[PDB]
Amino acid sequence: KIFKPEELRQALMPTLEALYRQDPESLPFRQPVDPQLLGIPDYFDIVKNPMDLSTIKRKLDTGQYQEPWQYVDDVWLMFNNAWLYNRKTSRVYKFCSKLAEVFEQEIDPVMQSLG
Ligand SMILES: COc1ccc(CCc2nc3cc(-c4c(C)noc4C)ccn3c2NC2CCCCC2)cc1Cl
Repeated sequence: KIFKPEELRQALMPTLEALYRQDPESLPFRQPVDPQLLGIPDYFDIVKNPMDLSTIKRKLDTGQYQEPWQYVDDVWLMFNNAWLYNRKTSRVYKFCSKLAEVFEQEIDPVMQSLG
């Protein structure tokens, strides 16, 4: 099944917007983790493939997804990176858990509509 870039954008960008709408939970995710700025040199030792909302948005805007499960994969890579690196008591970790609940609800009917 072929998917057009604008078809993927029209279907999937509302689910990304739903994540941006989460406040405070989306705030640490709207831009890439910056280890130099945050003083965490070990970050890229642990997270070999960073992902964040702005990079997913750019990938959707520049047609880098050929199928919707590639978009889902990048959202879940965001989540898994954050659960992996951050302590379970931290804001980032608990915010990640909230985004995953939101995303699960938003993406389900959209994947049905795509087929
Ligand atoms: C309201 O929320 C917060 C407010 C302040 C803080 C401390 C500063 C801070 N700590 C992180 C951690 C990650 C991260 C992720 C994600 N995965 O691993 C790591 C590591 C990313 C950004 N951080 C930032 N910068 C801020 C976030 C908020 C908007 C502007 C930039 C924490 C949070 Cl929660």
